[PDB]
Amino acid sequence: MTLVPYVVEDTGRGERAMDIYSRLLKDRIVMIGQEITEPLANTVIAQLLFLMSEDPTKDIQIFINSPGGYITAGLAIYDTIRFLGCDVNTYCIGQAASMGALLLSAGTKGKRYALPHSRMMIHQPSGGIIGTSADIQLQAAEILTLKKHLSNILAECTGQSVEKIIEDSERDFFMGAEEAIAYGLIDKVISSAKETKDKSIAS
Amino acid sequence: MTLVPYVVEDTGRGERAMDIYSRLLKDRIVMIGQEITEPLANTVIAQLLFLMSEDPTKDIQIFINSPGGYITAGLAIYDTIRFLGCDVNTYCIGQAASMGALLLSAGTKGKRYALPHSRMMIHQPSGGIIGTSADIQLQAAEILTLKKHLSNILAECTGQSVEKIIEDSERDFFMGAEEAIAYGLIDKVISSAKETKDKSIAS
Amino acid sequence: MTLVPYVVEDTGRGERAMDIYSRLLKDRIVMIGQEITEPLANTVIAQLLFLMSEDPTKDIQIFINSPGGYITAGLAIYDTIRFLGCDVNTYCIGQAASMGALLLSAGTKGKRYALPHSRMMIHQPSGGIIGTSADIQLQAAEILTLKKHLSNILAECTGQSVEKIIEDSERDFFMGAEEAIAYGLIDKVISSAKETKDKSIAS
Amino acid sequence: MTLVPYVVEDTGRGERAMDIYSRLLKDRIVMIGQEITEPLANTVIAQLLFLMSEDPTKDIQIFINSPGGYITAGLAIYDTIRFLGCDVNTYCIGQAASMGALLLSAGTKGKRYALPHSRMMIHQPSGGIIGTSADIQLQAAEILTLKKHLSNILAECTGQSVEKIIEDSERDFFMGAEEAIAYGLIDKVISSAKETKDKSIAS
Amino acid sequence: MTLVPYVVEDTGRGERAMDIYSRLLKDRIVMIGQEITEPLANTVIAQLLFLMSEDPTKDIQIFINSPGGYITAGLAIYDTIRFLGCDVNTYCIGQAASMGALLLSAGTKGKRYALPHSRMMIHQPSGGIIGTSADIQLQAAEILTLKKHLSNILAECTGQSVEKIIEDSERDFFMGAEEAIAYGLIDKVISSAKETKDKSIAS
Amino acid sequence: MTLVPYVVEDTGRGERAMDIYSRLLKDRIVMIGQEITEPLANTVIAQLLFLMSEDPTKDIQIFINSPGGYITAGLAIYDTIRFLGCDVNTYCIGQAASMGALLLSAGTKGKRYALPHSRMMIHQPSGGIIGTSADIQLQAAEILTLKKHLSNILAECTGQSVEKIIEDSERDFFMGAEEAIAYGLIDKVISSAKETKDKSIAS
Amino acid sequence: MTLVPYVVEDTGRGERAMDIYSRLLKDRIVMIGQEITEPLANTVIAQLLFLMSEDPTKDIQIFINSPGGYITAGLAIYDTIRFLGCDVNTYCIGQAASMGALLLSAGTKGKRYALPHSRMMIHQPSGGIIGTSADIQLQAAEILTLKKHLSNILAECTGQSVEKIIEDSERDFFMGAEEAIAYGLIDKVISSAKETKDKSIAS
Amino acid sequence: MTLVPYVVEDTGRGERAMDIYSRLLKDRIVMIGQEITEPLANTVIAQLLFLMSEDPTKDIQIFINSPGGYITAGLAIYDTIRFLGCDVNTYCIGQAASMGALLLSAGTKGKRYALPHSRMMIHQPSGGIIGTSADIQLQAAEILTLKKHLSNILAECTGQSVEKIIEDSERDFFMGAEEAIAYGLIDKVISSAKETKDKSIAS
Amino acid sequence: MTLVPYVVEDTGRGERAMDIYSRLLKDRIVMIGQEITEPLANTVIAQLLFLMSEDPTKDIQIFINSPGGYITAGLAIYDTIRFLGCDVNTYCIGQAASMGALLLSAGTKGKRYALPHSRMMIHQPSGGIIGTSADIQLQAAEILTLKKHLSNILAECTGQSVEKIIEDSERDFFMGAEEAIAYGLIDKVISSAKETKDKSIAS
Ligand SMILES: CC(C)(C(=O)N1CCN(Cc2ccc(Cl)cc2)CC1)S(=O)(=O)c1ccc(C(F)(F)F)cn1
Ligand SMILES: CC(C)(C(=O)N1CCN(Cc2ccc(Cl)cc2)CC1)S(=O)(=O)c1ccc(C(F)(F)F)cn1
Ligand code: NA
Ligand code: NA
Ligand code: NA
Ligand code: NA
Repeated sequence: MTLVPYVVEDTGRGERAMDIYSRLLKDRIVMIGQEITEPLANTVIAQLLFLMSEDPTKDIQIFINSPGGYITAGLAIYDTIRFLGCDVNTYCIGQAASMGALLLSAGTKGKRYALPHSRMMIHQPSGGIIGTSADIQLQAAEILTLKKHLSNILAECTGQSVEKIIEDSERDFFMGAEEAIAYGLIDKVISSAKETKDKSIAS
Repeated sequence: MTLVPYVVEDTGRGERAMDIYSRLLKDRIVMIGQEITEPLANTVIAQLLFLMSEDPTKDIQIFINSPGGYITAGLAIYDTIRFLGCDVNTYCIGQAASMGALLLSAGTKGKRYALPHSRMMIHQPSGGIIGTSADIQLQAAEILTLKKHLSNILAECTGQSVEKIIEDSERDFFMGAEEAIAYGLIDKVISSAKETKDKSIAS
Repeated sequence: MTLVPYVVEDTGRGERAMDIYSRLLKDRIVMIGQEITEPLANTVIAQLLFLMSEDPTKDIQIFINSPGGYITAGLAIYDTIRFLGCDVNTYCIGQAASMGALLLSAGTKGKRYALPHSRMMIHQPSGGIIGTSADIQLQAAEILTLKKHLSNILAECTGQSVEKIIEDSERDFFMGAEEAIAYGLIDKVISSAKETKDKSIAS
Repeated sequence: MTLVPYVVEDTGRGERAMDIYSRLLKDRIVMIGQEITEPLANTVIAQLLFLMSEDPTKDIQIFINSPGGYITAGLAIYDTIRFLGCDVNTYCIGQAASMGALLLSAGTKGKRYALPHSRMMIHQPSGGIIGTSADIQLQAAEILTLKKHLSNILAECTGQSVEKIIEDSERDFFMGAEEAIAYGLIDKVISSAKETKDKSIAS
Repeated sequence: MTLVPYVVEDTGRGERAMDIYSRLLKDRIVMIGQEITEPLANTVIAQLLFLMSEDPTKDIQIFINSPGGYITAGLAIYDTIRFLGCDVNTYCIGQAASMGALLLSAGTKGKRYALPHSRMMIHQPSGGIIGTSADIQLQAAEILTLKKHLSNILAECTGQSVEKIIEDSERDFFMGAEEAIAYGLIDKVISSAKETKDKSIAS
Repeated sequence: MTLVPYVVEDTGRGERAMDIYSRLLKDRIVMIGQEITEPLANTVIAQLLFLMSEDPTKDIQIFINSPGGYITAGLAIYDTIRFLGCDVNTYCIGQAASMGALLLSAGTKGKRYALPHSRMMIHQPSGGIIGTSADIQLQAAEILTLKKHLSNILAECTGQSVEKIIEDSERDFFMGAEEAIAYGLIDKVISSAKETKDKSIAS
Repeated sequence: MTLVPYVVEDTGRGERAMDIYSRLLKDRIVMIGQEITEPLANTVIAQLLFLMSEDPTKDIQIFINSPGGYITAGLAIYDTIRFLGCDVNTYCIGQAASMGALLLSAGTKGKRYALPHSRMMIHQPSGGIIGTSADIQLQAAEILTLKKHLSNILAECTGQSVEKIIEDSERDFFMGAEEAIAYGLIDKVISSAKETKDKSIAS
Repeated sequence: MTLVPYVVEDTGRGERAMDIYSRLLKDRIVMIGQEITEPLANTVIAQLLFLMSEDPTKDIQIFINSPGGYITAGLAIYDTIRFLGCDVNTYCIGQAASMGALLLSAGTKGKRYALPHSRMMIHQPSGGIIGTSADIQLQAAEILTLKKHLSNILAECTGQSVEKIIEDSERDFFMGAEEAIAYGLIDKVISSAKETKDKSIAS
Repeated sequence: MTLVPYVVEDTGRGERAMDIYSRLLKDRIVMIGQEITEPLANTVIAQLLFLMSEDPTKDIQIFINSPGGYITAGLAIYDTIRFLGCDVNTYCIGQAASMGALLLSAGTKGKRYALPHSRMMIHQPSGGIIGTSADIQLQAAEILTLKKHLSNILAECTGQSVEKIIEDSERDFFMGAEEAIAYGLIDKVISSAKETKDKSIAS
């Protein structure tokens, strides 16, 4: 019973019947509240490519509540985030585990936020190289390359060494918002709207 | 099997087709009428983020009829509620158990209401502590952290000690509207619109 | 279920209500983000034939994230791509295996790109004689013609010999963006707007 | 995962929901990309009858990628195509087996095309037909009559004898675009719009 | 909790628990009470070959209540019945349609019986000449061969001409025990054990 | 779910395990406790044919609790009951509707019994016709013969005219044990062992 | 639908409960009455290896009614048949298509039989070489080796050339018992027994 | 689909129903004819541990027809095979891929056989993890250890270098019986009884 | 579908059929080859309680190939193992993770073995709520208590500190047989039956 409410308005002379997620997309807000799967990667990348078509310079806000995902889908989104020319804001509401922590740390330095009770983890809890039979088929020398990619990206994003990233990816523990700042995953804890999201009319 | 009714008003030039829940969202009314799950949390946070992107100062009304949920989803919604800059009114119609009681007590102090026959409980039945179906990855120190977060938030919201909150979270009992006022969960019992802040409609 | 967000443009008060993928199609962007099946081939060819009807000379961008597919569907899309009179840009986001690599290499020479962490393979992964239509069909001597067709097309697109393509098609390994340039599958690696070489001029 | 794309205008302000297949239908393009079943025949005949209501003289383009089908549905579409008063262009993208080859050869002589790597077969793929939820169920003397009809029609369309059509219909082999021209199934192999490089032939 | 009741007697040389159908097999009684399918034909032929393995000279009784079946399965059983060296008694209880009518008429002349209210039909009610492995159906010259085989066997068994058998196979009507004797399908109506060539199998 | 208790035996030199229904079959007791379907008729006829193979002269007891069934299956059992040479005792426990009433009245005259609260009906109840709910087979002019067969048999068994049987088959009402005696369906109401024969000689 | 009768038989020493197929296995009779799949090959090979352990010199009779199968399973059974040291008799009841025809022709030359109305085909129907959705499935050069193996075995077994076997494997036609003798598939058509346990009666 | 014929034989006078696979187990024959999964490994290891309890010195025959499997299950069986003190004979009937080839090459040197048309491959055609609980993740250093174990064991069993084993495990090709002898996977191709160990040793 | 083989024995007294697992149970061998769930624990404890009733002094061998399980089931089995009075031998074939490692280390000191390529982990790979009623019961302070119990038992069994057990339970890594000896999980690596104790002909 997943009710998907809509939005449309009369503060002027208008219309615009769209659902709630398309509305937030009008403010350049992208929601990641899934497991990071291949069908999600396509929808998020599609949203990211569209937002670059509209204004390739305005900031984009990404809100992340993800229990994990797959390396193949996460790497696709990360490369798309790096492919963008504008600044990307990443907010962690709730949990950002494994791939969620990768995309969270992939935001523009200084614009990666978390909420006071957010929890973040680098360990991949689910999906041993392949998880559910929806996303399958990874040989040997291929998971190492994807894991080597993930370790190198996390080390670059956080500022830790690749060795430390590998060691901490083996530990099944979450870290709080304050710990994640020290680790390099995020930049600031917030408790009210950081007005980095402010736009009303384009320019 | 329960029909999502639609709505059409008389703004003259604008005529606008939305369902009943999107209509209530136009009055800054958010409905929580089911278990607090991860997909529901995403919808509720999306609604909350949209309502702040439209009027970040106008009051928001949240109506809660929830048999419970998961701590991770509730903490995400609570942090989003605290993330808002405007006042939040919480109304308990029917039942607000565990996570429903958390969001109910999370409203702005003085603006937390319940109906005469409402029932409220802080005890979390079963193992509703993370995520959704499956999503049951634990370690030890993570349940301790999530329960410590919930106990600390409930103690702050209600005004009771953390020890009392933990002790009462172990008891499977409901409390009425009058008891919930004494406990600190809510502020006032109501039975009509004017029992809240009254704007003095003429007669 | 994956929420496919919708879109609303400017300068007119009306009611589009088109999704994100149809929106990108307005910019002549075609998304291939799943297995290359017969129903998918119909979608891509329909998109390709429509884009030729609107402007048969403007460039078309194809974004590819495909774990593989079937030769029967791949050959249909390739012939349609060669059937186009305009330039085709192919971008590999994530993975392009077997049929994904065929369509990726089918783009206009100089306009085949990949992202820094993309993975490409010509081997048909994890199984497959190719061909399922509620019935396998494609007897022995028919798969040979299709495999010979695929080998000849890959050799023509990449620049390698047919013998090398056949030898490399039996090896279950992926190659990175730099290796794929040397191989002939793609032309350029892409990681920023100023490092494009694509220079997306439109709208 | 599904067939997504939609279409809107350019020659005004942009408001009406058209999917990709109805869009191509506005250019009098009919897509046959699956097994020739009874529900498909109804849709195709409905499209054909509609296209005749708008212009009984405008040319109609039919694109065929079909692994086969049933005699009852194929004969119905063929009779409807012969029922049209305008010229019918048939394009074979990918595979046209049995019923696909019948409808492909049913186009106006001189306007039956195939793509360079297309494969065509007159044999009923896999097995014959008696009907399992797709051709109902057929007595003895009736499948012979329907098979005789198909043999007689193919001989007239291709120019071969009825004996050779029956004689070749038992052989499970595909033929290429060049072989199909010699056989009489099609007229020209192409690599650009309609008659290669132009909506009309030059000499 | 097992259906198909069990039985015990034959205390002479001593034996154990068998089901009811195995009991009748001890009296050389074979039951055909459902559609003549390929798995049923295998069971019946296995039973037919076993009774010939024990003593190839004692009479065999076949009781038939079959609404029809497939020609491939019926021809297999008929050839196995003709392959036997002993006399075969066929009894029609209830209905013997199409394939049931062939096996009924395949008994030794003079030992084909029916009960007073039995109904017999030569028509196959629209569908089924082959069991099929959920993959395959039949070419033209293959239905013709199977129909010729069925017509020739029925003409030989009943004594009618092949033309009349073909004509009557197109008519969807049942015939009674008296009509079936005149037709040649059976030999005698019995309506009791002690009547006619068999005076019951008792002991 | 339909627990079928088992039993173990003295009365021969063998020793063995059967369920409760197979045991009652050793006392020549046949249970009919469900709808008269084609698979049930085969089981009942198999039991009847086996009981004749052991003693074609000893009495057989049939206990009937049937809400109805189909004429094709009922006629098969009735003809098999008439095929027996020994006396058949029919007992109605609970309900005997349509086909159940046919088999009940088919017992040897004087040996058809019912229990004090049993209910009997000649009307064919809610549902399907003569055969199977989905696999349905008789065609035109076949209902006349099958209904005439049922009317003629009921008239002979009960002693009423065919006209009265046809008229009473049209009314949806049950009759008690005393009414069924007057009607001719049964002979005696019973309530103790001595109401049976139990003529002489120990057992 | 369990339709496997059991035996406790008359004509044996002792007391045992085996099903009908195990009974025929005691006479060294192996039944192949369904599609040649991988699980079937394992059971058949198990039966073949058991029969060699019991008496590695006594003849084995195999009865074949198979609509086809897969090359991998067919090759496994054929190699096991060649692995046996005793003579193998193959009987074709009904149909022996593709793999069934391979195993039929694999019997000892001079001891391959068919019934008068049997139908045999060497064409591999439908398509594929293993797989219902993803069963095994093979790369290119591996299915070719299996097809070359099958062609070479059929040519050796029948006596035809490899070229003719390849040509006839592409033609969807059946041949009768007399035609199959001329082709080399079988040796004799039969209509009466020739097996051992002859010239004697039981009891 | 579990057709598993039974047997009752000379473990005495002959009185016990066992299936065909347990039958070969009485001759110390173990069948591996399906995917090597965790439940299969438990059954096979249980069979292996039982066979060592009965006679820890008598030879064991293992027949292998396996399309592949999982590393964890294969390693478990191999360690159990190496744990045995007696000689193990491995026969490859049909296909032995990846894990099947591991167990095949794990037989006692000199006692590893294949049939003339058997196909063997060391490449894992599917890959991925084993789903041991379908809930997990598999880190880096664990796939490396499992792949290193497989490479080291295959190199020791075959005699090739670990580097060659790694290179050939990436190539999707099968090898014939003669090629597998040269490779070291097996020792002899067979077509009759061939080798054994019961006599004075050759020298 | 693994075909759990059956067994036949006692060539002196005769007649019993047990499966392979019940067979090994007669040798006081208990197999744990799956996830340690509540239904599995009941079977294992039942086996353990039976084995103590027959001989409460003879050694018991437990073979473990378990990817994990639930604490409630693991604690139940462990307490039952400690409840036994006889020596318990634990063998790790393949993998012993979390609960499997608990039961493995619960064997009598000096009699805990592993195979050369076995892998052992104390970390619970993904879950840990533990329990029943759709996988979710068991409140917070109760999972913490059960985890404390598990840490205390592992520390006592292995010899490490409780702090080290807690620290290592959070690390997702496997250790080999040699590492497990140093850690305290096991005592000896083995590679053949006769590496420990002595078994020969009885007296
Ligand atoms: C059948 C045996 C005895 C055999 O192979 N022979 C080979 C060669 N013989 C003559 C020979 C000798 C040397 C040379 Cl140079 C050439 C020819 C004689 C016997 S067997 O291999 O012992 C065997 C196979 C299978 C089974 C089982 F599967 F049933 F268990 C049991 N035993
Ligand atoms: C000790 C072993 C090696 C053995 O050989 N035995 C033989 C006979 N026995 C007879 C018996 C019967 C009944 C009873 Cl009451 C008592 C004794 C008992 C044991 S073992 O424990 O079987 C064993 C250990 C490890 C492995 C592994 F490593 F492969 F996994 C496999 N087997
Ligand atoms: Na609680
Ligand atoms: Na590279
Ligand atoms: Na009464
Ligand atoms: Na013939």
